Amino acid sequence: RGSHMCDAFVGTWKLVSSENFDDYMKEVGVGFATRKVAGMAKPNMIISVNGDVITIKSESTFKNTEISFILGQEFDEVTADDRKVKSTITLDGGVLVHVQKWDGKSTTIKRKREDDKLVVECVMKGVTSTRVYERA
Ligand SMILES: O=C(O)CCCCNS(=O)(=O)c1ccc(Br)c2ccccc12
Repeated sequence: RGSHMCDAFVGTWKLVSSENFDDYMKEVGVGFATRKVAGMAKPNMIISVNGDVITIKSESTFKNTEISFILGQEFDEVTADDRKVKSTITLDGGVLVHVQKWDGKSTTIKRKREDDKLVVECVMKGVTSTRVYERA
């Protein structure tokens, strides 16, 4: 295959800043101990594309996770904080939009390229967290 617009996400990324993530996790329903340990994590994210399949891997001292998916096609995800969710990821004008649904709740995670950074915006109801990754 030739290039895909999704190739702009491809690579190895490291978390350099996090804002409001504790309050985001609170809104999501994450328990005290998990929030404290998860909040300390400075994960590496490795994104790759192979045909129609996109893979996002996260490695940290908190948890190692991996999801593989096709855009617009719902899949089962066990999140880092051990929620069992139904996830659908789509592209909207260059932005990967990831919706997680569980227990009648919903949260949206947007991943976008901004300058040389990968910016992750997590929203749960009225609460937004911004996490910024740089190339590793
Ligand atoms: O990848 C990031 O740095 C942003 C976090 C994405 C949030 N959704 S998640 O289920 O993949 C997730 C990923 C990583 C951590 Br640490 C989480 C902690 C609490 C709740 C969710 C967490």
